[PDB]
Amino acid sequence: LGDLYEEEMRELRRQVDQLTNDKARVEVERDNLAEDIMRLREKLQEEMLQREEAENTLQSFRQDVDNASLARLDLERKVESLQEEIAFLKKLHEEEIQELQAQI
Amino acid sequence: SRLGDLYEEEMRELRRQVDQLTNDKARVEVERDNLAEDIMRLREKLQEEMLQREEAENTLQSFRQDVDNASLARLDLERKVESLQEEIAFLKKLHEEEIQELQAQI
Repeated sequence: LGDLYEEEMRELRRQVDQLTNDKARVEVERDNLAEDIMRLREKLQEEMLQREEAENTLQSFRQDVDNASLARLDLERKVESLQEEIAFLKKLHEEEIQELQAQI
Repeated sequence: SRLGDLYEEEMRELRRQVDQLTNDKARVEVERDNLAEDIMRLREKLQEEMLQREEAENTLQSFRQDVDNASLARLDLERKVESLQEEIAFLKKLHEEEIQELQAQI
């Protein structure tokens, strides 16, 4: 009867209400994750700039470390060189004077 | 004697909402899913940048130490180069005088 219409409409008004509360529920979830995603992308755009700057500094600083290391080697050698010269002087001085006990 | 018309209109407007809502909601679910996904992918990226960056800062702090240890060792060597240059000149002078002491022996 007129009953089928009321029953087919009881059914529909029910679905529309389910779906309406669900579309509501899911909209809230999305609105939420959309905030998180914004907070995050920023915190990350941030870290990127720090990480990058950090690596850049470390790039031209490797040069400085190399150069300081070599400057210290260039001296460790200048010194060793002076020592071989002094070690020779003495071999020579010492000799250059035995050659005057002959010819006293 | 028509009641079909009493409902035909109110009914087609419900069965239409049901279809709209269904579509509307299905689309909000894709976005919401995408978000969950994007967030997770961002977080993994975050850890990876923090990691990389802490590695660059640690490495550069070690290099700072290195450079500071070379400086103190350079000043040292520069002195020991001076001292050795003086010891050579002195060594020489002493010897020249010592062979000049052996000149009176003629």
